[PDB]
Amino acid sequence: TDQQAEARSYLSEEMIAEFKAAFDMFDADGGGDISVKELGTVMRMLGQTPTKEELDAIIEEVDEDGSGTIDFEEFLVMMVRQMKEDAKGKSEEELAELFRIFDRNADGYIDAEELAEIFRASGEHVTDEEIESLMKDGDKNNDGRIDFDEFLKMM
Ligand SMILES: [Ca+2]
Ligand SMILES: [Ca+2]
Ligand SMILES: [Ca+2]
Ligand SMILES: [Ca+2]
Ligand SMILES: [Ca+2]
Ligand SMILES: [Ca+2]
Ligand SMILES: [Ca+2]
Repeated sequence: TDQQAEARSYLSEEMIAEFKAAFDMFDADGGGDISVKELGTVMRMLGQTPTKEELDAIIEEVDEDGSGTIDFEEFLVMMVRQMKEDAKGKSEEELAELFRIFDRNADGYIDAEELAEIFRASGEHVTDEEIESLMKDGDKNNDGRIDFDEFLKMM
């Protein structure tokens, strides 16, 4: 499908070959797709405890031809979804802790001094004017402050 072709174009040949090796390990009978039986089996062998309904939910999430099983191109979609979700999570979680730390007076906002120290502590030389412009551009609602959602969006 459309979506399977996008997922593949996102991955290197090298990643795809590593995913095919894992897929071949789920596909216990070599038949070409992962069943409910097979998915639960390796999930339980990796210390997970899914319910049958959770096994069904996972399959249906990527099950584009309605077979009730996962073929390799569907597997690759499950993998790209997981990576992008990981990545997105890691970034927000890190920027949340950066905002926390450099909001040194704990008023809930980042001002131009605090913003200038984020950049210096990061090892990037920035000018005062650079900082004040980022402040301006970043201040979307024009209250003169940078709140968290403006911070996120700015970085
Ligand atoms: Ca199989
Ligand atoms: Ca459980
Ligand atoms: Ca079902
Ligand atoms: Ca259903
Ligand atoms: Ca399928
Ligand atoms: Ca502050
Ligand atoms: Ca603002």
